[PDB]
Amino acid sequence: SSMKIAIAGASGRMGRMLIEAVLAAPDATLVGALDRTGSPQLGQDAGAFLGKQTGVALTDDIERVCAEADYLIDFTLPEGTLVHLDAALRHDVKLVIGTTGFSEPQKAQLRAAGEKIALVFSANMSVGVNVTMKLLEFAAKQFAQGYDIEIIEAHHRHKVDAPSGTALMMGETIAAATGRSLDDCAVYGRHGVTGERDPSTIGFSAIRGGDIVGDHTVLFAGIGERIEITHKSASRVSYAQGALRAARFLAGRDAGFFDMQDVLGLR
Amino acid sequence: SSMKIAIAGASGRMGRMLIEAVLAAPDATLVGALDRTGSPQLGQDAGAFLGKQTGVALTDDIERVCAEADYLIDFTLPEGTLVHLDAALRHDVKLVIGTTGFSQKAQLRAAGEKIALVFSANMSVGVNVTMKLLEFAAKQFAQGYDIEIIEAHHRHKVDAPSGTALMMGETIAAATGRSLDDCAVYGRHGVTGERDPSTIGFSAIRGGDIVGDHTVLFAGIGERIEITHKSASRVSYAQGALRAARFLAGRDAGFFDMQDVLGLR
Amino acid sequence: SSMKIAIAGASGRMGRMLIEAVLAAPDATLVGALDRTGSPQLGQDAGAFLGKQTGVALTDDIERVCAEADYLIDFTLPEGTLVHLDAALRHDVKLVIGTTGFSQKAQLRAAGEKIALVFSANMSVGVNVTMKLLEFAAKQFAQGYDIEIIEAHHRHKVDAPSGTALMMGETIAAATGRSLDDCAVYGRHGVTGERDPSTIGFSAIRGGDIVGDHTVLFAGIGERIEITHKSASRVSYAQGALRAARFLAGRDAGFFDMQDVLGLR
Amino acid sequence: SSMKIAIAGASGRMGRMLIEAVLAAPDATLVGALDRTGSPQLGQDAGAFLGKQTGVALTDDIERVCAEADYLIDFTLPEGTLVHLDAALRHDVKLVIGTTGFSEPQKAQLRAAGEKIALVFSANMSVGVNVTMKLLEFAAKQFAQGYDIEIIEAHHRHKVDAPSGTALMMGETIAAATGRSLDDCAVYGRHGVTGERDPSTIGFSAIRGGDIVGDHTVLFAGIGERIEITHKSASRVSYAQGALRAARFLAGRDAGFFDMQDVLGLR
Ligand SMILES: [Cl-]
Ligand SMILES: [Cl-]
Ligand SMILES: [Cl-]
Ligand SMILES: [Cl-]
Ligand code: NA
Ligand code: NA
Ligand code: NA
Ligand code: NA
Ligand code: NA
Ligand code: NA
Repeated sequence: SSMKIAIAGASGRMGRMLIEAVLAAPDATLVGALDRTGSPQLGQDAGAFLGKQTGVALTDDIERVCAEADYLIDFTLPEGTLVHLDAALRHDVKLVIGTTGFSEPQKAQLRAAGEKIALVFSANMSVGVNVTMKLLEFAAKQFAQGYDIEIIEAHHRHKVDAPSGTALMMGETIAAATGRSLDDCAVYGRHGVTGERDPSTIGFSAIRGGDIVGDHTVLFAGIGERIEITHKSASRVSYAQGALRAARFLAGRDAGFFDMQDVLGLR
Repeated sequence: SSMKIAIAGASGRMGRMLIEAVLAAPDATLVGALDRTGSPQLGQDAGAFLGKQTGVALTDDIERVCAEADYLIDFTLPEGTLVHLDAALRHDVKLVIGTTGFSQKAQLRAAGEKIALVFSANMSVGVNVTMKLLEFAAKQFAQGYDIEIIEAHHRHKVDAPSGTALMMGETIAAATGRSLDDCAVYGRHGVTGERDPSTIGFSAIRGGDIVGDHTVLFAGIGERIEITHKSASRVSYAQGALRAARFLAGRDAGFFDMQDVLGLR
Repeated sequence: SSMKIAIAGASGRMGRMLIEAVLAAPDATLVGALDRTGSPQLGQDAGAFLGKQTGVALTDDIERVCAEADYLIDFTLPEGTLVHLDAALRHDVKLVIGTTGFSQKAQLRAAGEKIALVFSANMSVGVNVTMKLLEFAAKQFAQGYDIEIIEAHHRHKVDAPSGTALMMGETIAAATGRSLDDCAVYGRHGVTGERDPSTIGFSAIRGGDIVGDHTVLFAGIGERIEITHKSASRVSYAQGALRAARFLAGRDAGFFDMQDVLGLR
Repeated sequence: SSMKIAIAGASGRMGRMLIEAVLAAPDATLVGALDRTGSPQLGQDAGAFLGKQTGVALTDDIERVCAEADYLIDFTLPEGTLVHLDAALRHDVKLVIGTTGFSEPQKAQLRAAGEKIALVFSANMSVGVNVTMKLLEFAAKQFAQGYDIEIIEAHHRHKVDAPSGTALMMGETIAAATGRSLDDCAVYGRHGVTGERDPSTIGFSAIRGGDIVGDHTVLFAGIGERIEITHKSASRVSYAQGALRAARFLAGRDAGFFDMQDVLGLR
């Protein structure tokens, strides 16, 4: 019953989180750990960073790892993942792709791959965030009248874009729940004489500082009451957890392109 | 076409909020303002406290009010409310009852044979909707999330945790066919050890004049999801009462609660 | 020995809260309840709305009230308040003024030559104390902490950020000899780039009937420290007014604010 | 002007955070990295976990590291730290000790050491927490009447003790600010008919779940208003930051036993 899993970018912060997750999962075993060709770390035990001698040495031999693994979990770089994709296809590996920054042709390449292998690709592998979108969708219909909708988001001192993509996705989900679009009703920050708030407005506030990983709150502010739905990310560790649920979903599947909506039965 | 609404206990704190909500609702008109025989406000314009003139004078005349109104919204006392019910029964009034609570509940379910009424102890849109949000969230986070319910109330609240927090617990427990009696931990203290993943832990904060905050925390590996309801005051029940009246506009007779009102059951 | 206190605008929302606070304070006694000539409540017991009998009947008689009271607490309108001030000047009343605001401030600083009075737009213990907490925190977190001020108010609030949030910013800026005009960023949106460590960023949330929440976040590497003030209603100003009266008990004449009252400057 | 710093337990999670902090600090250089004798990791570059070849190899030679370093930062184990202490004394090293679980004789050993070397020892190296205690002290005097004081604390699913030591320290600080003691006024959790709240009570609530590192809130609940002072720890990274401020304080000191109150000028 036990998933034979390889992890890509095994020396990276994400790869290390994925390794600790695989080791801890009772229904998975770590059988491969890849790092780039020429990495100083090649030859080290995958678990050396933690307490453990896993007996799995970091290697750059993509072919052997794909031969020996049934699953590869990959949160690295688009061109790196595409190299892994070709091996995954020839070796019939089930693939969980948490990498980001693909072009449209590359994304379509991943879908095409889904005709031959089973894979999950998602921009957000978090159980929490994906469920929160569905919660927001129900809340936006139930609170469609009498509630002013505000989206408040906090991230670290280096985030260059306001509001975050997650906040924007949340806004779109909320707008669509009543057949609207965001750019009709979105207000981004407020300064000066902003006047009476229009009841249809979706107001965004973007807080920035420290090393905050990402907090997102949707506030439904009514007359005499408030309802808040908040997601707090403490670290990329939550992506490792969703990646394993993705692997468990893929265990039942022969071929197909899937996202986290499929994995979580949300769609 | 606008709902012709009367308000009971009209010079009281809750009555005033109801009057405010009826005037502000663009589909409701105030036609009656009922108060006790012993009220010092009889004869005054229902809106005077707002500096408005409504054409509606506070009266103790239960009969005239019920004859003249299509709806009566009543958040008063059981005795006065049951007197109001008999008059509603005779005049075919759609009744919205925010009173709490009495044995007595039987008589007003029995009234639903002849008139349309809504009764609920919690007439807030927010709390009722939140209950259904928890049901979905409990199923979706059934694995990997430690569930904690945190509730805050005023310095005079005698019971912990709140009945609302308990309802949240039961809803959550039930969403996976469970009972709260199997998994509840209330106000932990001392050496409690490794938290069991199935536990629902309750925390009860007491102080000041906090009207009532309720948070359900789903605490997972690397992340947390929180669903919070904050009550600022009884004004939210006045908003819910108006939705109750709107629902009742379509109904001939029957006993209903906020679930029916909001289309949730 | 208990403070002999009169309340202005006694049948209004704020007047009622003041009456409540005076009765509840174990060192204060209600001796006067003043209202407008045009009030429909004259003659009624000041406590009737509470189901209490105080021995104090609502009157428009400014002269008698000031003659009979040692203190007058007044949160009404400038015109009525300035009429109240002249009577306080003639009867040596200790005046607590929550009214806002008028040009007019000059006359009531000038009144401090002859009587003892407190004037403040923000009569809350919590907000004034929080201001001094921020001063200490800004100095201690002067290096390594990004400072963000987050404020929430109701759907009708026209200005952003709130004046309170601005005062918090200025206090923080000043704690390191700085100006807010040098470092403030209000409502960021779009590509804003690397946050400058000196920036004080303001966020303004608007919706519902939120009375006013203000949070100062100190966001550091691995940790955050938050200092938050939440106003539920004007009842907190009634509490502050009573502390103002207590402070005034010791004073012969003089113009004072909440800083003096709470011993903060 | 640049502090020559060695880090103990260089393969541990804390040691790794301390290494990244030293590397990033503009006024410090990493000159030594210690790990236990027999560690598999001996010989590796201290920065291999990050992107960087620091040229500092992990070693178990305590003598050489203390000879070459001016500062040693040590968040390891009490018996390990005591071995380091003796080297620190013979080599005149400035010591920052973040280790915990010492006995009273051992603590007194650290103080005695302070006659010969300059050192910082503290149970909490966080700037945030230490400043928060002082904030709480001022707030407790200002809010001494009319405010119900509640302490709410959240930690991970494995914390066995409720409330946390930090919460208890917060309670004691608050009680002392009006000449009281905690065990006279503390109420720990609430269940059942608890009755009218006594205005002097300090009520504690302990929330448990997930991997929450530690949130602490003091609530001053008044009539018509609330004042909250909250400290959120995201990770042990904040201890690394306070350890460096400790090193900077120690740069000016020849000998002496110091804690974070000294380091931050709070006392
Ligand atoms: Cl707006
Ligand atoms: Cl009535
Ligand atoms: Cl008046
Ligand atoms: Cl208690
Ligand atoms: Na495993
Ligand atoms: Na209306
Ligand atoms: Na359940
Ligand atoms: Na009194
Ligand atoms: Na400053
Ligand atoms: Na450095």
